[PDB]
Amino acid sequence: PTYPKYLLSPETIEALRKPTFDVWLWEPNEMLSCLEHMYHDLGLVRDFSINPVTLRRWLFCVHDNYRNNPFHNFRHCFCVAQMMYSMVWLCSLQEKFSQTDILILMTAAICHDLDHPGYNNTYQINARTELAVRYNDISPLENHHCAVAFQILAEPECNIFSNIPPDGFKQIRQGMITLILATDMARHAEIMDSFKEKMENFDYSNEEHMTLLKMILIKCCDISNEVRPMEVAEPWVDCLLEEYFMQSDREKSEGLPVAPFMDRDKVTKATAQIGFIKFVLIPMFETVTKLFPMVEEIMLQPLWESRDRYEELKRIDDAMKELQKK
Amino acid sequence: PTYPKYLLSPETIEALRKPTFDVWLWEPNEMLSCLEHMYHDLGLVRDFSINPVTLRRWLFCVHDNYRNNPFHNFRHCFCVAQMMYSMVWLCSLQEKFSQTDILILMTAAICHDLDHPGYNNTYQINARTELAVRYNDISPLENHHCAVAFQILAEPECNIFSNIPPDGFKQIRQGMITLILATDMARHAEIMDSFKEKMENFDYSNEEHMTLLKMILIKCCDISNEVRPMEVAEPWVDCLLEEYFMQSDREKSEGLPVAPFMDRDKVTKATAQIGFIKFVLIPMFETVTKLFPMVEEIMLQPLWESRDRYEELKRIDDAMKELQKK
Ligand SMILES: COc1ccc(NC(=O)[C@H](C)Nc2nc3c(cnn3-c3ccccc3C)c(=O)[nH]2)cc1
Ligand SMILES: COc1ccc(NC(=O)[C@H](C)Nc2nc3c(cnn3-c3ccccc3C)c(=O)[nH]2)cc1
Ligand SMILES: COc1ccc(NC(=O)[C@H](C)Nc2nc3c(cnn3-c3ccccc3C)c(=O)[nH]2)cc1
Ligand SMILES: [Mg+2]
Ligand SMILES: [Mg+2]
Ligand SMILES: [Zn+2]
Ligand SMILES: [Zn+2]
Repeated sequence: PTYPKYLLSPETIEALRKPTFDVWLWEPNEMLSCLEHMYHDLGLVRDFSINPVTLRRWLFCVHDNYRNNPFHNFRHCFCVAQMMYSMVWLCSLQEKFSQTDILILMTAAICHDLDHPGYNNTYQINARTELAVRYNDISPLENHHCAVAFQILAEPECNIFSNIPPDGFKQIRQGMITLILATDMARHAEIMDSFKEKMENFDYSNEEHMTLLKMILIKCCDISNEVRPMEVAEPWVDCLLEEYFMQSDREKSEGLPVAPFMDRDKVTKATAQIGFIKFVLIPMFETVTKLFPMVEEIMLQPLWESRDRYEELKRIDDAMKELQKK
Repeated sequence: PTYPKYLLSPETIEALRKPTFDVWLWEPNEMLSCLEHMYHDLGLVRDFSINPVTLRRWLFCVHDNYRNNPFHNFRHCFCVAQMMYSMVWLCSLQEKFSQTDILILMTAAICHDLDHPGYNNTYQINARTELAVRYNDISPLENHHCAVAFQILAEPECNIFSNIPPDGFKQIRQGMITLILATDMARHAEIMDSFKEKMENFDYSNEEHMTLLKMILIKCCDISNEVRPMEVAEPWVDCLLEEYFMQSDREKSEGLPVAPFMDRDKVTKATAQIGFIKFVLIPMFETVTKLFPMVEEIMLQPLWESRDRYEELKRIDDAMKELQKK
């Protein structure tokens, strides 16, 4: 017949394995279904005896704890989780990783931005917010995301880990905290340097080596929008700027310092992305290719195309702003 | 928070394992949810690699193929399956049957009345209907139910058996055909004897003994309404008689012979159940108790009560009639 949206079509489930997945077509429930599918399709529900109904109540509770920010919302959480899923296949991670590592990667991806307020760490700190005070100015948001993540898992009806031995729970919790805190871009340069150092002789058996690979992987998925088709990727830039402007506006109406790349008067869609793709996204993915070559053709390619389009879009912006000058 | 209806609550997941579960409390979505749970709970999803999304579409296609009959509708098949599920627990059937036989048992129960027209075989045959002509008067309805069942499983996106090797599929299909065809009451006495015969020295090793046991199991669940609590059971009697009268009226209208037990001028809710419980239901469960003693308390007990209740209800009924000519 013609089943309800909650049910994915076999086509959708096939496309769910690729980074070309159009994340914009779905309602929260269809997304919840794709997330649910990923846990089954990866052996996680199986290998960790996750109660199938609990998996769903957990996903609803998670979704319920994301806010309606223009960027940091549940759909962002979904893109990140969905991209991570694509990489588990693209790079055949289940070969290099244990199921516990996969559990940690996916679960951290889904919870990495829980309860985000829409104003980054810098605002929190400069505004001396309740979060900044609670976390002594140390990765306040990310710390907060973890806390909320484990508060949700503390509710028995949502505890997708209730059938995991405490020894393994401790390992999963430690892994998730490390990954969620690694998403703080303040630590980008440091983490990248650490990874590249280990890269001088990677070892899939070295535990510190694998922890950095996972940190790099979740970081990759978190900021991978431009890896997607321009039609799917662009609307995200607008949401990010919408959130950025909202913060800077507030920072101005409070005399608090403002960042150039978040300032209405100094940034454009293209200037936001050119620097980012060239000095952040590409280098990070570039070093990952050395570990997984297929990454180049599937993710480094669209990034070059992306970087090129904005570099052109920038010339037109300038040309139009020169006819607005006096 | 408050999760949608298709997410079963713990209290429901536990009541679902008993013949005492109240089937009239749910809507198709909730019932579709309970069925899905059953497959997960019995580990059928596990041991057969049933893609969980595929299972959802399938149950949905099955629900679409049931008709708005007063008795033979989706809710009826839900009862049959739920009762089957109950017995797997009560009787610890997984201790006697393989996961293949439990799959056959459960799947057959859900499909046993697919696309039922609302008029029994006697009607199909006397009216020389298309089904009667298609099946040469041999169990036209049961053969049809089975055929729709496999027409549904033939749709790639509904084939919950997609990951079973063809060797296994064959075995599942033969079992299902056997079980669904065994539900034709015209075959009752015949099947009861084969079973009673082999019961003299039942042997779970013997494949023929197991086939008869499974045939008895699906037959028990298919007509088990009276095993359920008087409140849950009674409404079904009305649904059945409604369906029966619909047929008898049409038969009288088209000059076709009418069955006494479907005659509006002879049948009464009471007389219908006394004969049925005493001569069909109780005798069948009595023989099953010899293999599963726990059945006597959980199923025979409520049947004795129901029998006495309708028998008293018959005295009242007579008393009331004679009070109308004295
Ligand atoms: C101090 O650490 C940082 C912070 C920001 C940036 N780059 C940006 O924020 C640029 C200007 N905008 C940008 N930021 C992006 C994108 C994707 N995620 N993402 C993002 C979102 C929240 C926090 C940080 C970043 C990078 C993106 O496509 N563009 C680079 C490094
Ligand atoms: C020839 O096979 C039959 C057919 C009917 C009966 N007796 C009945 O149908 C009695 C009068 N009504 C009855 N019939 C019932 C019940 C449950 N299923 N069920 C039923 C439904 C469809 C076809 C046959 C039966 C027995 C029930 O609780 N009562 C007994 C034997
Ligand atoms: C399978 O169809 C049957 C046949 C018999 C019964 N049980 C009875 O015969 C009931 C308990 N006693 C009874 N039943 C009667 C009478 C007349 N018709 N009738 C009856 C009741 C239900 C169904 C068919 C008939 C003929 C009657 O005088 N007494 C119940 C269902
Ligand atoms: Mg974040
Ligand atoms: Mg039937
Ligand atoms: Zn994020
Ligand atoms: Zn039936």
